[PDB]
Amino acid sequence: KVFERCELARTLKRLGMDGYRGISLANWMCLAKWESGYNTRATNYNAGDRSTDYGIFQINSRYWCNDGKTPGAANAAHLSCSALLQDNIADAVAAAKRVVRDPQGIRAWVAWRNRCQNRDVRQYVQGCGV
Repeated sequence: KVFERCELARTLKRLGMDGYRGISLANWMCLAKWESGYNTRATNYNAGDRSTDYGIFQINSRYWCNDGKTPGAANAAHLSCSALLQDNIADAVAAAKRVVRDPQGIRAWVAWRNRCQNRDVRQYVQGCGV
């Protein structure tokens, strides 16, 4: 599923993402936009380390979900990576919450530093009613 901007904003709010571990809704929106373009079936293979990023938040198979083919992998969020490719993003949200529970926080995603950090991110939730 490819979410529309405000539709995603409201969904994330309903799922308790606004202010989770000090992370504003606008930041989570900025993250989803650059990671997948709000696309829940997005997948990206990392040839260099043989891991794959899954779903709307591009969650990595080496630490957060299990896909069986990732060398020396772990499953911190305790989920099959398959769960992160559904249209319903509840499992992807629970996984993202788990990721930011580690000290790095939202900084765990390099895309967030490059495109979101220290920027005006209001534009991502403007007009959505959240």
